Amino acid sequence: NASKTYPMAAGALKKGGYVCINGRPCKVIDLSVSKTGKHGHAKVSIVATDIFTGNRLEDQAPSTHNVEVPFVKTFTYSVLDIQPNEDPSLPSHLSLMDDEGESREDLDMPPDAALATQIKEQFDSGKEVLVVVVSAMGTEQVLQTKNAA
Repeated sequence: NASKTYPMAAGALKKGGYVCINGRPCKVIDLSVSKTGKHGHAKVSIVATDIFTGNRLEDQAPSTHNVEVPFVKTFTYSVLDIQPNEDPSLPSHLSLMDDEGESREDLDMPPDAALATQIKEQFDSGKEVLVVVVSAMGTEQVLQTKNAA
């Protein structure tokens, strides 16, 4: 077993939900449904945003057709250090801590510009920075940031 999606009827999709298009894990941002066919058979039109790249994707499928929905995991870390890459122009390294006392250094900063500035600014200010790491389809990225009280 290495399977990272599950089956769902296209007609069961809602704005806000996850879907694979082009083998990419997406959140549905627009949903359109045609009336019927000749046998109650309707066509579903999906516009979804890639959760990692931010890219617009489009997909149509019959309502009875079973799309794949990605399993999405979410883990929250505290940031211990930010270290610049050896190559100044590449994304910075992150040193992170989970709630069990284990660090990990294997994750970098996100491709999101505005998100990577926000993390650097917050850390620099002396607040405890909490990054949210979302995983799906083998890819792991930082997608959110907040602080503790």
